[PDB]
Amino acid sequence: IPRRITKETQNLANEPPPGIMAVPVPENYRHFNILINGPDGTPYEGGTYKLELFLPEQYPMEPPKVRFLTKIYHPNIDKLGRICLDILKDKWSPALQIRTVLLSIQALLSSPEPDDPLDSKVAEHFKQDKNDAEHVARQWNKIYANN
Repeated sequence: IPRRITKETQNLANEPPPGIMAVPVPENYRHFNILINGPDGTPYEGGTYKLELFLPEQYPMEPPKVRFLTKIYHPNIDKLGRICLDILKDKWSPALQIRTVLLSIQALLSSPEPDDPLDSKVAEHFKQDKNDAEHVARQWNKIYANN
């Protein structure tokens, strides 16, 4: 195991950020199961979101790959759980780390950016009527993120 991955793994296990848990899949040190609590003050409040994360072999030069497993109505997260976030793509750098990515995802849940995706119908709904799109997000939260 790369010493950096050991370090990151221990820090996340021992000092997780509030509302975030990240634990490796047994015998697969590069894969993690993540739980992020929906932030207070959002339609995701009360919900818990499952994500998975993989460290590819060219980490940390290349970013971790991360996706939602729980269904969610959010302008930056698509139907397949794919997260539109710049630090997971061209603003990644090896000076960032897994913890930074998880805090950013957690904050994305409070601060959606409805202009980033190229063609998201969900994003269009949030742009046209944010309070209305939040109804849908709040009912999905109740249905899908309450387990």
